[PDB]
Amino acid sequence: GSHMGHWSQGLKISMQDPKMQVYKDEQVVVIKDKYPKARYHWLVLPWTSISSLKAVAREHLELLKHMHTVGEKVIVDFAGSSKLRFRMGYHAIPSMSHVHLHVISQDFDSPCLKNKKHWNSFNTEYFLESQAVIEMVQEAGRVTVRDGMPELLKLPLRCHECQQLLPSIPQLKEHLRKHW
DNA sequence: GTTCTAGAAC
DNA sequence: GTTCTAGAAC
Ligand SMILES: Nc1ncnc2c1ncn2[C@@H]1O[C@H](COP(=O)(O)O)[C@@H](O)[C@H]1O
Ligand SMILES: [Zn+2]
Repeated sequence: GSHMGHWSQGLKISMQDPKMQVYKDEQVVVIKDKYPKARYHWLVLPWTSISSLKAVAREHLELLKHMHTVGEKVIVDFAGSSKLRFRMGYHAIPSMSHVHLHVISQDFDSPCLKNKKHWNSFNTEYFLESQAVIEMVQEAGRVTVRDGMPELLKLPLRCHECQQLLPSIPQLKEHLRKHW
Protein backbone atom coordinates (compact mmCIF):
# COMPACT_ATOMS: atom_id res chain seq x y z
CA GLY A 1 0.00 0.00 0.00
CA SER A 2 0.86 3.69 -0.01
CA HIS A 3 2.81 5.52 2.68
CA MET A 4 0.20 8.25 3.17
CA GLY A 5 -2.55 5.63 3.44
CA HIS A 6 -0.67 3.35 5.82
CA TRP A 7 -2.31 2.74 9.18
CA SER A 8 0.69 4.27 10.99
CA GLN A 9 0.00 7.67 9.36
CA GLY A 10 -3.63 7.81 10.49
CA LEU A 11 -3.13 10.57 13.05
CA LYS A 12 -2.05 13.00 10.33
CA ILE A 13 -5.53 12.49 8.88
CA SER A 14 -7.52 12.64 12.13
CA MET A 15 -5.77 15.77 13.39
CA GLN A 16 -7.22 17.65 10.39
CA ASP A 17 -10.75 16.24 10.76
CA PRO A 18 -13.06 18.94 12.22
CA LYS A 19 -15.40 16.28 13.64
CA MET A 20 -12.57 14.85 15.75
CA GLN A 21 -11.07 18.18 16.89
CA VAL A 22 -12.12 19.41 20.33
CA TYR A 23 -9.57 22.24 20.60
CA LYS A 24 -7.25 24.23 18.33
CA ASP A 25 -4.82 27.09 18.79
CA GLU A 26 -1.79 28.43 16.92
CA GLN A 27 0.44 25.54 18.06
CA VAL A 28 -1.54 22.36 18.75
CA VAL A 29 -4.75 20.46 18.11
CA VAL A 30 -6.61 18.15 20.47
CA ILE A 31 -8.60 15.26 19.03
CA LYS A 32 -10.63 12.45 20.51
CA ASP A 33 -8.77 9.16 20.44
CA LYS A 34 -10.39 7.04 17.74
CA TYR A 35 -10.18 3.97 20.01
CA PRO A 36 -10.47 5.44 23.51
CA LYS A 37 -9.07 3.27 26.29
CA ALA A 38 -11.10 5.03 29.00
CA ARG A 39 -14.15 7.28 29.38
CA TYR A 40 -12.03 10.31 28.43
CA HIS A 41 -9.11 9.83 26.05
CA TRP A 42 -7.74 12.70 23.96
CA LEU A 43 -4.55 13.16 21.95
CA VAL A 44 -2.75 16.51 21.89
CA LEU A 45 -0.73 16.94 18.71
CA PRO A 46 1.36 19.88 17.48
CA TRP A 47 0.61 21.28 14.06
CA THR A 48 4.29 20.90 13.18
CA SER A 49 5.39 17.41 12.19
CA ILE A 50 7.69 15.58 14.62
CA SER A 51 7.82 11.85 13.89
CA SER A 52 8.26 10.76 17.52
CA LEU A 53 10.04 11.65 20.74
CA LYS A 54 13.20 10.35 19.04
CA ALA A 55 13.20 13.58 16.99
CA VAL A 56 12.51 15.92 19.94
CA ALA A 57 15.16 18.47 20.92
CA ARG A 58 15.37 21.48 23.22
CA GLU A 59 13.88 23.62 20.44
CA HIS A 60 10.62 21.77 21.20
CA LEU A 61 10.65 22.30 24.98
CA GLU A 62 8.17 25.19 24.90
CA LEU A 63 5.91 23.15 22.62
CA LEU A 64 5.99 20.13 24.93
CA LYS A 65 5.06 22.31 27.90
CA HIS A 66 2.27 23.98 25.92
CA MET A 67 0.85 20.57 24.97
CA HIS A 68 0.90 19.72 28.69
CA THR A 69 -0.96 22.91 29.61
CA VAL A 70 -3.53 22.42 26.84
CA GLY A 71 -4.16 18.89 28.07
CA GLU A 72 -4.94 20.17 31.56
CA LYS A 73 -7.27 22.81 30.13
CA VAL A 74 -9.18 20.18 28.13
CA ILE A 75 -9.56 18.11 31.31
CA VAL A 76 -11.12 21.10 33.08
CA ASP A 77 -13.33 22.22 30.19
CA PHE A 78 -14.65 18.75 29.27
CA ALA A 79 -14.45 16.66 32.47
CA GLY A 80 -14.04 19.20 35.27
CA SER A 81 -17.16 18.23 37.22
CA SER A 82 -16.40 14.50 36.96
CA LYS A 83 -13.47 14.74 39.40
CA LEU A 84 -11.87 11.75 37.67
CA ARG A 85 -8.15 11.16 38.01
CA PHE A 86 -6.19 11.79 34.82
CA ARG A 87 -2.72 10.97 33.57
CA MET A 88 -0.88 12.58 30.66
CA GLY A 89 2.11 11.05 28.92
CA TYR A 90 3.67 9.30 25.97
CA HIS A 91 4.16 5.66 25.04
CA ALA A 92 7.86 4.80 25.22
CA ILE A 93 7.56 3.10 21.82
CA PRO A 94 4.66 4.51 19.76
CA SER A 95 2.87 2.83 16.89
CA MET A 96 1.40 5.91 15.21
CA SER A 97 3.60 8.59 13.67
CA HIS A 98 3.46 12.26 14.67
CA VAL A 99 4.23 13.14 18.30
CA HIS A 100 1.07 12.97 20.40
CA LEU A 101 0.36 13.41 24.11
CA HIS A 102 -2.11 10.98 25.66
CA VAL A 103 -4.67 12.53 28.02
CA ILE A 104 -6.62 9.66 29.56
CA SER A 105 -8.90 9.21 32.56
CA GLN A 106 -7.94 6.49 35.02
CA ASP A 107 -11.20 4.54 34.96
CA PHE A 108 -9.99 2.53 31.94
CA ASP A 109 -13.67 1.75 31.32
CA SER A 110 -13.90 1.24 27.57
CA PRO A 111 -14.72 -1.62 25.17
CA CYS A 112 -11.65 -0.61 23.14
CA LEU A 113 -9.40 -1.81 25.98
CA LYS A 114 -9.13 -5.43 24.85
CA ASN A 115 -5.64 -6.90 25.38
CA LYS A 116 -2.62 -6.97 27.67
CA LYS A 117 -0.57 -4.57 25.54
CA HIS A 118 -3.31 -1.95 25.95
CA TRP A 119 -3.23 -2.26 29.74
CA ASN A 120 0.55 -2.36 30.21
CA SER A 121 1.12 0.48 27.73
CA PHE A 122 -0.71 2.80 30.16
CA ASN A 123 0.17 1.14 33.48
CA THR A 124 3.91 0.37 33.43
CA GLU A 125 7.10 2.34 32.81
CA TYR A 126 6.08 2.10 29.13
CA PHE A 127 3.85 5.11 29.86
CA LEU A 128 6.23 8.07 30.09
CA GLU A 129 4.84 10.89 32.24
CA SER A 130 4.50 14.18 30.39
CA GLN A 131 6.38 15.98 33.16
CA ALA A 132 9.21 13.42 33.02
CA VAL A 133 9.56 13.81 29.24
CA ILE A 134 9.55 17.60 29.63
CA GLU A 135 12.23 17.51 32.32
CA MET A 136 14.35 15.00 30.38
CA VAL A 137 14.36 17.27 27.31
CA GLN A 138 15.26 20.27 29.47
CA GLU A 139 18.13 18.65 31.38
CA ALA A 140 19.48 16.15 28.82
CA GLY A 141 18.35 17.76 25.55
CA ARG A 142 16.79 14.57 24.14
CA VAL A 143 14.46 11.70 25.02
CA THR A 144 16.04 8.31 25.76
CA VAL A 145 14.32 5.12 26.90
CA ARG A 146 15.88 2.07 28.51
CA ASP A 147 16.03 -1.37 26.97
CA GLY A 148 13.28 -3.84 27.77
CA MET A 149 10.23 -1.72 26.95
CA PRO A 150 8.69 -4.48 24.76
CA GLU A 151 8.98 -6.96 27.64
CA LEU A 152 6.93 -4.65 29.89
CA LEU A 153 3.94 -5.19 27.59
CA LYS A 154 4.07 -8.88 28.59
CA LEU A 155 3.86 -8.29 32.34
CA PRO A 156 1.09 -9.96 34.37
CA LEU A 157 -2.09 -7.92 34.68
CA ARG A 158 -2.08 -5.84 37.86
CA CYS A 159 -4.65 -3.29 39.02
CA HIS A 160 -3.35 0.28 39.04
CA GLU A 161 -5.39 1.29 42.13
CA CYS A 162 -4.90 -1.61 44.57
CA GLN A 163 -2.17 -3.62 42.75
CA GLN A 164 -4.25 -6.82 42.82
CA LEU A 165 -3.13 -9.44 40.31
CA LEU A 166 -5.75 -10.50 37.76
CA PRO A 167 -5.49 -13.56 35.49
CA SER A 168 -7.18 -12.14 32.36
CA ILE A 169 -8.39 -8.99 30.63
CA PRO A 170 -12.10 -9.74 31.26
CA GLN A 171 -11.44 -10.40 34.95
CA LEU A 172 -9.39 -7.20 35.08
CA LYS A 173 -12.11 -5.12 33.43
CA GLU A 174 -14.60 -6.53 35.94
CA HIS A 175 -12.26 -5.74 38.85
CA LEU A 176 -11.80 -2.12 37.72
CA ARG A 177 -15.54 -1.56 38.24
CA LYS A 178 -14.87 -1.78 41.98
CA HIS A 179 -12.81 1.44 41.92
CA TRP A 180 -15.45 3.68 40.32
C1' DG B 1 -2.55 1.26 15.69
C1' DT B 2 -6.92 -2.49 14.48
C1' DT B 3 -9.35 -6.59 12.60
C1' DC B 4 -9.78 -11.27 12.32
C1' DT B 5 -9.55 -15.84 14.02
C1' DA B 6 -6.79 -20.26 15.04
C1' DG B 7 -6.01 -22.86 18.70
C1' DA B 8 -4.33 -22.59 23.29
C1' DA B 9 -6.17 -22.18 27.90
C1' DC B 10 -9.76 -22.88 30.77
C1' DG C 1 -17.84 -26.27 24.56
C1' DT C 2 -16.61 -21.58 25.52
C1' DT C 3 -13.38 -18.23 26.85
C1' DC C 4 -9.32 -16.09 25.87
C1' DT C 5 -5.08 -14.91 23.83
C1' DA C 6 -1.79 -13.64 20.20
C1' DG C 7 0.04 -13.58 15.34
C1' DA C 8 -0.86 -12.48 10.05
C1' DA C 9 -2.32 -8.84 7.33
C1' DC C 10 0.93 -9.34 0.16
N1 LIG D 1 -6.80 6.96 12.99
C1 LIG D 1 -6.67 7.30 14.29
N2 LIG D 1 -7.15 8.49 14.69
C2 LIG D 1 -7.04 8.85 15.98
N3 LIG D 1 -6.47 8.15 16.95
C3 LIG D 1 -5.98 6.95 16.54
C4 LIG D 1 -6.04 6.48 15.24
N4 LIG D 1 -5.45 5.23 15.16
C5 LIG D 1 -5.03 4.98 16.41
N5 LIG D 1 -5.34 5.99 17.28
C6 LIG D 1 -5.03 6.09 18.70
O1 LIG D 1 -3.72 6.61 18.79
C7 LIG D 1 -2.99 5.99 19.87
C8 LIG D 1 -1.73 5.37 19.33
O2 LIG D 1 -0.93 4.89 20.40
P1 LIG D 1 0.64 5.12 20.38
O3 LIG D 1 1.07 5.09 18.94
O4 LIG D 1 1.28 3.84 21.12
O5 LIG D 1 0.90 6.35 21.20
C9 LIG D 1 -3.95 4.99 20.53
O6 LIG D 1 -4.54 5.60 21.67
C10 LIG D 1 -4.99 4.75 19.44
O7 LIG D 1 -6.27 4.38 19.93
ZN1 LIG E 1 -7.96 -2.84 42.24
